[PDB]
Amino acid sequence: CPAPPPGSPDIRAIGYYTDAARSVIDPRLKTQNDAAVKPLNAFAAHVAKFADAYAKGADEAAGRCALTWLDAWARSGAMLGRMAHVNNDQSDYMRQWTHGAAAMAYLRTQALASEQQRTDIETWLKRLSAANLAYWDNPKHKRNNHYYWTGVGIMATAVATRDDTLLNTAQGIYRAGIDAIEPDGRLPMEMARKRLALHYHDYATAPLVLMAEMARLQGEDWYTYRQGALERLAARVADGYRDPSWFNTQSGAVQETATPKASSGWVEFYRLRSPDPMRFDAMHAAGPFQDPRMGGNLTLMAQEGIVPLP
Ligand SMILES: [Cl-]
Repeated sequence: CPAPPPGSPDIRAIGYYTDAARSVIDPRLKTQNDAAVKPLNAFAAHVAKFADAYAKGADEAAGRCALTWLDAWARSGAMLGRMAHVNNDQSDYMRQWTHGAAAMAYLRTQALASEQQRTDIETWLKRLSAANLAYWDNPKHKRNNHYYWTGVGIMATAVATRDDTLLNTAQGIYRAGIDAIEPDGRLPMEMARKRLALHYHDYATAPLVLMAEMARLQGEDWYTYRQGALERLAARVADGYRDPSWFNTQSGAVQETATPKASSGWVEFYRLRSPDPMRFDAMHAAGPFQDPRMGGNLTLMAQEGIVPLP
């Protein structure tokens, strides 16, 4: 268990797209951002690594390691300071994704938390929930996949703290994504991403599925809300990896060639819920899938549950 790394209140991330459709990356700005947000991505990667190790069994030390890291960032007020804006709101997006990773790790490991760790971490996760939610009160902040990703941290915080108010908030974010699906299966704000339209439909599906999967921890079946809409979106994504012609036509751009990876592992859960599970076999075959922003090993969590049994 390495020492908990510094948890600064402040973030200074750098946007890295060159075009209006946020579809072409400036590699210089991407390298700059990677360096600027390295502490945040490293924190996420490690707490997820520790949570995955805990889930293997006979490794409570790993679970406690995640809690030591989370408690250290809670006590330093990590990410609750200045979201510095350079060329866009990348700092806010990083706080959304890192809150999600931290909240997922806490949800997975909290059975081992001490009394002080529970109070420290839950207060911090609720403060991050309020701060990230307040970002979305400005209607100029378009509620695309970033909004659904914000729901990951809010939902994990809601389940871990058994907070019915935060649960209602997260349900609203999930349902906003479901309600945004058009009859043809598209999410218009993701379809506007030109060569990355398929990528962003995949990336928008990921937090929606993860939220519904966390709702199962409270016995709820969120897939019954507008039942079938999420399937239309998920099926478009699976179809698009086989044949991008629909995404090509509807986005106006030939899709970037890519294989499912990382957050695409929402399919590991969703194939267990879909009325047509085998349509997702080709995506499943690209696994296993790991993503710290979604709690770690999605392939294993879909089989063993998000929260390991103590
Ligand atoms: Cl079931």
